[PDB]
Amino acid sequence: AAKDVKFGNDARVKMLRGVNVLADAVKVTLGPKGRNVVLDKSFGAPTITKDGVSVAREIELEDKFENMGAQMVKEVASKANDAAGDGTTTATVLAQAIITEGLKAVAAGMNPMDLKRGIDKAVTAAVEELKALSVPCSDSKAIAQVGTISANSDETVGKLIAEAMDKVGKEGVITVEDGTGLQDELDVVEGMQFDRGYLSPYFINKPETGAVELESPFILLADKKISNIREMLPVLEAVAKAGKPLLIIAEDVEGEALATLVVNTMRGIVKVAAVKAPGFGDRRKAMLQDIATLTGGTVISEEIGMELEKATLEDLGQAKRVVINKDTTTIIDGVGEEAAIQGRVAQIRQQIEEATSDYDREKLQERVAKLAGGVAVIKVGAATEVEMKEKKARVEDALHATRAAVEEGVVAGGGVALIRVASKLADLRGQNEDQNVGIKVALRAMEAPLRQIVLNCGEEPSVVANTVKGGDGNYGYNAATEEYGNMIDMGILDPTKVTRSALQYAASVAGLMITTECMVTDLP
Amino acid sequence: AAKDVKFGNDARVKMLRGVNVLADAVKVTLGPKGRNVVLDKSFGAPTITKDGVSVAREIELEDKFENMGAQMVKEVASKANDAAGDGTTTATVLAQAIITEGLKAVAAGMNPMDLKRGIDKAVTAAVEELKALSVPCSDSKAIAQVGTISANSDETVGKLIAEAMDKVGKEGVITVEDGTGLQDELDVVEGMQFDRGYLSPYFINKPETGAVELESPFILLADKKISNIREMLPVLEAVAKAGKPLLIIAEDVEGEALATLVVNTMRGIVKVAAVKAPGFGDRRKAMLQDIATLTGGTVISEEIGMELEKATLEDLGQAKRVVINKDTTTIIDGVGEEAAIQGRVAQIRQQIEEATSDYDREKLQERVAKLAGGVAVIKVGAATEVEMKEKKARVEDALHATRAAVEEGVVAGGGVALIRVASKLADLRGQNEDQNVGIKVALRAMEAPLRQIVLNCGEEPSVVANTVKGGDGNYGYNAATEEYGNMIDMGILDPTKVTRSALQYAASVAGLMITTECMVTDLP
Amino acid sequence: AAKDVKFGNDARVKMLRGVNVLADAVKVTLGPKGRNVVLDKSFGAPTITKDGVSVAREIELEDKFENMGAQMVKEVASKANDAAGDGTTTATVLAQAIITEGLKAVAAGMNPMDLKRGIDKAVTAAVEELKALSVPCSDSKAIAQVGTISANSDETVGKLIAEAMDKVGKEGVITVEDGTGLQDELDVVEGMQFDRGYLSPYFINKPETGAVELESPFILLADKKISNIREMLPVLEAVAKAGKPLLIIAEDVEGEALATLVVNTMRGIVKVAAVKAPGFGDRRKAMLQDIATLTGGTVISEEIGMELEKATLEDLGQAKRVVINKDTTTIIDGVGEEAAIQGRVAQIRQQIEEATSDYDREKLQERVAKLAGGVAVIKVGAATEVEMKEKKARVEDALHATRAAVEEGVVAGGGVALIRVASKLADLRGQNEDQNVGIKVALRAMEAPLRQIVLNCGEEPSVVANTVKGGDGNYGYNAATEEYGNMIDMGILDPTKVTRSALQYAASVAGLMITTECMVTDLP
Amino acid sequence: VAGGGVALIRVASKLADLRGQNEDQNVGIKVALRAMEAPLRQIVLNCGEEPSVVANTVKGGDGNYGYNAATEEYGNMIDMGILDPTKVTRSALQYAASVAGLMITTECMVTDLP
Ligand SMILES: NCc1ccc(S(=O)(=O)Nc2ccc(-c3nc4cc(NS(=O)(=O)c5ccc(Cl)s5)ccc4o3)cc2)cc1
Ligand SMILES: NCc1ccc(S(=O)(=O)Nc2ccc(-c3nc4cc(NS(=O)(=O)c5ccc(Cl)s5)ccc4o3)cc2)cc1
Repeated sequence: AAKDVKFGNDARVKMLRGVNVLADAVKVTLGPKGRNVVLDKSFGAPTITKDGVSVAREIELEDKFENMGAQMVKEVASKANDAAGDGTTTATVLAQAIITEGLKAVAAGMNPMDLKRGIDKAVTAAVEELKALSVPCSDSKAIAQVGTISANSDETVGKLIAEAMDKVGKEGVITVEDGTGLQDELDVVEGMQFDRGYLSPYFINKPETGAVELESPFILLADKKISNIREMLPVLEAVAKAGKPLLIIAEDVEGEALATLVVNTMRGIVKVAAVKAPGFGDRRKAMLQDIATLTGGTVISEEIGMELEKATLEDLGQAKRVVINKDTTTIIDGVGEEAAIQGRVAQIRQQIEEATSDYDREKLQERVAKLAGGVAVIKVGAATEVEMKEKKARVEDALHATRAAVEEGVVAGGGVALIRVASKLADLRGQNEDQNVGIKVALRAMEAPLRQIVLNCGEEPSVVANTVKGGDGNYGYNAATEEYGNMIDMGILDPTKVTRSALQYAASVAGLMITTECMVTDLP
Repeated sequence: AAKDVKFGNDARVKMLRGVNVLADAVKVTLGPKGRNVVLDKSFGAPTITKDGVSVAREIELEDKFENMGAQMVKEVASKANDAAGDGTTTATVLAQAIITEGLKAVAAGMNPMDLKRGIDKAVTAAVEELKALSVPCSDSKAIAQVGTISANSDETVGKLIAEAMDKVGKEGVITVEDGTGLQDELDVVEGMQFDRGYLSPYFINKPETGAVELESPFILLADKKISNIREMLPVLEAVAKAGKPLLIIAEDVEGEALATLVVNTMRGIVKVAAVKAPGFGDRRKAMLQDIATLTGGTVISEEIGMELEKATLEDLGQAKRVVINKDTTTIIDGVGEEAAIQGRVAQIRQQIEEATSDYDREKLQERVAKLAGGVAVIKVGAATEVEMKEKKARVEDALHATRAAVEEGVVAGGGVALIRVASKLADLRGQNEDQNVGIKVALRAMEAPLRQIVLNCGEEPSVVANTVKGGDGNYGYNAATEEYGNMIDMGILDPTKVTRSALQYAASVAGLMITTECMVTDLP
Repeated sequence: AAKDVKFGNDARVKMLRGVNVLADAVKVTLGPKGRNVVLDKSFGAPTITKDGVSVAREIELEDKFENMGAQMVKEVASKANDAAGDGTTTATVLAQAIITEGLKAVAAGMNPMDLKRGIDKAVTAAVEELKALSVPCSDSKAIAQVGTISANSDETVGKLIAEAMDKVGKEGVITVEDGTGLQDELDVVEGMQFDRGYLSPYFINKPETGAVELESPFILLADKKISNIREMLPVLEAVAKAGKPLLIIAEDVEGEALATLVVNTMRGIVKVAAVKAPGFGDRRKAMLQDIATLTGGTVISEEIGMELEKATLEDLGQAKRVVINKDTTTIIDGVGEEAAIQGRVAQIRQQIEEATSDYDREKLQERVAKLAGGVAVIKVGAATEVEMKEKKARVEDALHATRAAVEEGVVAGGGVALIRVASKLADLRGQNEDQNVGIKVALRAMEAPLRQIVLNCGEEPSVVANTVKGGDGNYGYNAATEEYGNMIDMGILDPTKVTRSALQYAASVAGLMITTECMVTDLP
Repeated sequence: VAGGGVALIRVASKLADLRGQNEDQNVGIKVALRAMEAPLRQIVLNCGEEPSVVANTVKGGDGNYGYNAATEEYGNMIDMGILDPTKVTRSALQYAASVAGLMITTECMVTDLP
């Protein structure tokens, strides 16, 4: 296929056009008073959304160079959201600002590598300042407070989140499932969660939020790397006859008779999901055996001669539900026997006591934690159905916010933290002049979120930015109530993880954007 | 007429294109290894020149806005040559470089006024450094050395210049005229010079150097403003029947009936020039009476009732030769009586000794100096006419260079003083960031002369610039012979006045042209 | 007017196209087998010629920049013909070849100044080789042989030339004029010649060779510069009533009221030409007084108070005929008295014998030689008028060739001396690589004349060039009869002056043309 | 051998006196020598500095003295740890020469029309 190649200024201006289109699409949905974006679905009536990621998903330009310029920003900005729970729009706005300023500097003719180094230095210093400004949130009162604030000031959601955290532990696994009535329920069911996302994104279930759920699935434990379909056929027929979902944790499902075929051909015949075996080597085998004990299944290992051709439905495991997202995978509640699971935990604890190096100690401690800890499940309930679904949505939003807060603390939101750290990092200087200009670019681009929020509200960005910068500490501006004060007290806060991740990822996007020299793409 | 108006960056880019065209045309002649420029002439064979002044004069562009830029740069750059005798090309190159960098910065979104202030501050500091670095040239031996250096190591020219300066004084009047044989001549004759240029540029005589010469002219002195042609017609007829040239020294010539008629109607029938009387008020009358005494004429004044129509040839003054240029008029050798001039000088000295204020003493003393100083005229001799004219041109160039040197000392030539003062000001700072950007712009375009000179030589400008900046003092790179060392020792030197004037005028052009926002012109 | 400016390779290619057009037009007439060139004339039938001078004169191109290239080549090439009497086509061919190769080398990325220096060094070495290779022509027999060779082996022309040079001296003045019958005549008459050409090219008389002739003219001698037409009006009326031509010898004629009027207004009513007086200073006055003594006129001088308006026909001088060309004016036969001329010559010889310096002795001796040498005039006789004019043209061409030969000897013709000196310099080296490339460019274009001559004959230029280079000394190739041998014996020879002048002028054109960077011209 | 293109610049500097039979061979030698400076010039340009000054400074040195593009410092490249096997440089030089020789002496080019 013939390629189209561009160098120098043309490549950078095409990239800038793409990033500008994407940012102008997503920046208008930022802030408590964001505008609306009319997303179009060819089926019927259009979709009105104030959500940033929903808008960013559809954006795909015509021109190939601009399309790539938008795609890189969208990709490396989605990491902030899927690693912190929010910040896609903030990361995109920061990336747009840094990219446009750096590209103008490069067009002015200054060493791009020095600019990238200066931007990285400024971002590192800003991250340190954000760590300095964080307000710790570990007590149950603070946990409940953040839970309420995230879920539109609903005390019941905060109470439920606090109860779940004190039951399963601050580092434990919490999942919110459906409910049966007005009352909400909480229970610690036995389960585990390992960080292996879906193989193919087309495995996505009905939820469009990058999630897959399988009610009463089948767990197949193939420790070896599976590539052929013929020895799958007995298990496929058994699972089809049973009708329950089928989840295959395995060493790796390759681009062979599996994966590719399972995506399209099994798209709507038997519901399935694909995840890799957690760990590697002996760790992978141990994970396989623990999952077999948990889900009541048997490990089909070729090392002792057992062959996936003969895999009875009894060898298959099953649980109440399994949730597979982009990176993690949780088993809610398997059908394993509590006595057998307890015995396995006991023997692994013995292995802990007779461990040799600290590495073995910590890995086996993780084993016993995942085994014995279990999974706490919140059963959100309400009066009507729609009330139920809306409250459930509020619940997982609050859960993600609370997890981020208890991880890295909480800082004033609404873009005030970035403006504060940018104001305090005024004396930062680099070796050469280009590094200094890069520091200036990063510092000025840290003001984009607050300015865009104020502009979305319809006020004058400059006056509000000056007033907020003139203050100190957590003093900022409430875009909702158009008043000034300590953003923490008045209920406008943000987890430190979200802001730090957004800033760092935007810096990475800008660094990769500025130092580019050539783009190769297929011609129209 | 309907106008065409442009705002913002459109005017900036048109301006930049015009200045780029003019500077690209001019700067290729810079340095001892300057290239050739072919200028079209409709009379036949083209003219091949290495003179930047002619190339700048011939430049005129089609597009009106680019023509604005070129004309403004040309007009303000020619002032450096007029004031110092050299430095048009250097001023043009400096202006182009500062202007390009400033326009790029302005397009990058910086306050133009702060940029202009920073450029002005940097230029002022560089001027102070240049004044600190200059080597004085006061003794006769240094004067002769500078004359020889400016005259391509011709010891005879330096000896002649030194003798003339010793005879007439360092601030006296020295004129170069045609000799009558092989041996050179030097003598002092009665005359005076006042800083009043020609009224109309269309008065230019045979020489292309911007000067006029009248051989044995008649001098008319009228303290009254003259605007209609009726009152001096008998004087014009008398001077026409005489056949000798006529010079107008009036209070002012208004373009109602004189300037138009004298310029257009008179285009070969006679040879007439008009200049304004020096000074104003009673000082103007004193100057006119002194001129009349020196030239043997009489003052036509309305106060005494003397009327122009009755002025005869007796009232007209006579001189051997008069030279008028852009901003200076000199009388070489009048026909006045020695006794009358001496008596008037004694009377003015008596007025000096009975003066009562410093201002009166200063003006009367400079009047006496002008009257009694005389004019030292140099006659150039050679074997044949062609070498005669070449030596005359060399002598006048060396005289201008020596006058500048004795006025303000000498520095290292070849655009090395500018790079020295640029190196010495690496730590300059301004009020804010924009002033710092302006200072950096200023101390990055002062290397343009040396880089252009090296580029004309075919070498690598960056290597030579780094090597020169590595050294200290007058150490530089001799472009003529491709070697390093002390310029003052090799005989490469420029007067401090020419470098300072070029830098200041280029800074003025850049300041006026960066802060330009709107441009108005006639339609194409 | 709005100008059009081109930089870099654009000017180079436009200039190359113009030079290529002119050289392709001219070079096809080179050699004894030159082709024909048809020049259109609006009066009727076209003109078919084999003369390169006419073709070069008629060439003018549409595009302005190509016109620059052609005009500069034509200008600097015609100087060779003016100085030596022949060699315009050879200079044009050499210039075209050197310029083509040099522009190719420059486009290959080489320092143009180094290329120019190498070309100049190679040309200097070749000039030394040519001076070493020349065969002297001093004795009368050699003079006659060269005259016959230049006059198509006409022994009568050679005998006449030898007799003329014997009678008047090798450095005397010889003129060819019309005879009165069949037998040729030769006599010595009083006259003088000074190197002052016509002031305006529009003074050209009937002949197309660039000269003017006045039959029994009147000579006006005015040491004063003339710029207006009033004061010699009575002289003009007197000369118009007389009806004989009038010749102007003044210090300088300015284009204010004479040159414009004398050229445009005078276009057939009278016949007048104007030339500058020889010398400058007191030497100019001596020249004028000698001319007045020789022609019987009187000097109109302002120093003695003599004024032009009172100059009668008695003051005017008279001669039999005067010839003026581009850079020489000669008086053939004045009407001055023999006794007065002899007395003045004796007085000047007395001044010589009482002279005190070498310069004075030299100038006075050349004055005496000019005054007392006389002019030897040759009258051409033939059976009919047409053969008469053809023989006169042959005689003047042979006279020019013989003068060049006796000035600087003779070498082998047919462009073989150039190939000899090119072969002898195969081991020339420069300072750096670019200078060596310059040498190679120079010593590859000196074969262009011989290759073009052979190509015009229809043979193979490479074979003949190799065969000639294989020989040594004066051995060469005869294009007329297609044979080899010592061409000095075979009757093909050229004066060393014409070859040296063509080489040097072509080198000058190439040097000015390689180092050209910017070009300015009016819009189309 | 010293890496970072310093070995090629060093051998090109050493081979200044190389000469051929005719003039075209000499020009080919000059072309090859000038081309062996491309790696260092391109590396310096990628770093953002001025290629000419660094190239002149490295060529003026001797032995393994070169330019460390990572730390923007001069000295012995072997000691700082900027190394390159002789095979990697020799094979690249020879193969580039082969491509240039095959592509210079080409005269005709036949391909299917668009
Ligand atoms: N060492 C290479 C080199 C080359 C040339 C020169 S030069 O002095 O000849 N010319 C020159 C040209 C442009 C600049 C420049 N500074 C910029 C800054 C920003 N950041 S920004 O947040 O909008 C912003 C910052 C401050 C504001 Cl006010 S707005 C964006 C674009 C900029 O362009 C600077 C200098 C100097 C140095
Ligand atoms: N025997 C055939 C023949 C034909 C014509 C003539 S000719 O003397 O009439 N004209 C003529 C024209 C071009 C060249 C020439 N030398 C070159 C060299 C380089 N190498 S390069 O590393 O860039 C480089 C080397 C030095 C630099 Cl400085 S840059 C690249 C292009 C070059 O073009 C030479 C001569 C002479 C000989």
